[PDB]
Order: sequence, then structure tokens, then C-alpha cells
Amino acid sequence: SQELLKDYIKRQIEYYFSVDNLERDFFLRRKMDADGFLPITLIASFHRVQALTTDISLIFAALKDSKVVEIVDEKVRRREEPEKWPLPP
Repeated sequence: SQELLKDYIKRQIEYYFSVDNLERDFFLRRKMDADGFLPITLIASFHRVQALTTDISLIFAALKDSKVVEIVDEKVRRREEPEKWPLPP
């Protein structure tokens, strides 16, 4: 089973995309495209996600379970007003 693991991964990534985090997370914001999207494999590299798993299908399945984020292809963004967050690299 991976259901509980998927829940821990979902809540960890939803933290990165919370307003509280985004107001100070200048690294993540400089890795966004102008539409807010980031590579899912960049999120996978973050220490608290990588501690839980290196299984990319599990990470995608965790994110399909989220009302906070939106996946398109290989990228993920905050669903609400994502264009407000990108910063210059």
C-alpha cells in the first residue's frame, strides 16, 4: 500500500503552494514560468518529498488528489491566481 504515503506527499506539496509559504519562497517563485508552472520533478527533488518517495507515479497520483494545485503535462501550479507569484530568476 501507498495510500497513506500519497496523503503525506500531497500535504507536503500543498504546503509549498500555500500562500504562507509562497510569500517567502523566492527560490520556488524564480523557477516558475510566467503562468506559475513548475516542473514536477523539481518538487520531487525537495528534501521533504524525496525523503518520502522517489516514485514519480506516486507523486503525480498524490497531486491529482489536490484542490490546491493543477497539473498540465509535466508541470504543476497553484490553482488560485497563479500568475501573481512568478519572479525573475
